[PDB]
Amino acid sequence: KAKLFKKIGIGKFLHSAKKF
Repeated sequence: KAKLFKKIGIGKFLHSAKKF
């Protein structure tokens, strides 16, 4: 089940993940 292709600004977001 994977339906969420509606965002492209998660790039820099993935960087905040490396911070936590």
